[PDB]
Amino acid sequence: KNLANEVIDDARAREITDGVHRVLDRIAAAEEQAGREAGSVRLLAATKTRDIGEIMAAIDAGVRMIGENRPQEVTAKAEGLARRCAERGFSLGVAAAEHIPFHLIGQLQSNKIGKVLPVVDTIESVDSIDLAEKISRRAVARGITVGVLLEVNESGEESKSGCDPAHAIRIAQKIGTLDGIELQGLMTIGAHVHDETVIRRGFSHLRKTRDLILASGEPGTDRCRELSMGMTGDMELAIAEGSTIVRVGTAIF
Repeated sequence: KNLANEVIDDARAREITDGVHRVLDRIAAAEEQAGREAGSVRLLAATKTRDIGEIMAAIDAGVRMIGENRPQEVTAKAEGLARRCAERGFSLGVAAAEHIPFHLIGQLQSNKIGKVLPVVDTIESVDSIDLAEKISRRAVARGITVGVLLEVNESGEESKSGCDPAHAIRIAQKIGTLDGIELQGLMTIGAHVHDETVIRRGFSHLRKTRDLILASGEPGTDRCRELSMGMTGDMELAIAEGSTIVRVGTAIF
């Protein structure tokens, strides 16, 4: 599939538009149920495997934040996406134009960091002090600061991605001391299970962890405010537990 394709047919554009609208309505309904103020939750469209035409249909329908999984897709679509967003009056990733964050939400192989620093403003998949240091070295050398979210494993399965939940605070504080990076919150893929008590426990843990990091007042931790959690199948629960960013793919595309 040519991800650089910029034009889709009318029916496809309608599907994506309705998808975005349905998701936005679900987010609003979820905020209402959880007694949270409107706008508390931001929608990030997970754009993996979608082409430029598809992604822009989503942005035109109301999406104001996107996240790619693979650096190769970032490189393939970055130029066209930036141009299309600019024409629509938006700035994308990295004067009164609204800014649309461009995040990397998939795992980042070390030798691919340089591929995403010129485009993404936030790397949501930082799962270790080691990775954070590698990103720091490269950001400093480039003369920039990139946002990062500490990815925590809330699946209960050691084999999954993300840092050890018990070590999250310690790792976050260390990340806060690194130059070239700005800790903007936490992220989790959650648990791919049908047990809502397990799902809720993980989101709750992420929220509490976020709260403790902010409370620490340690260097570079005052902006650790986001909670990127919840996707198509569990966004209602994520929002009930405090999510500030939901990552949606299927419900949209």
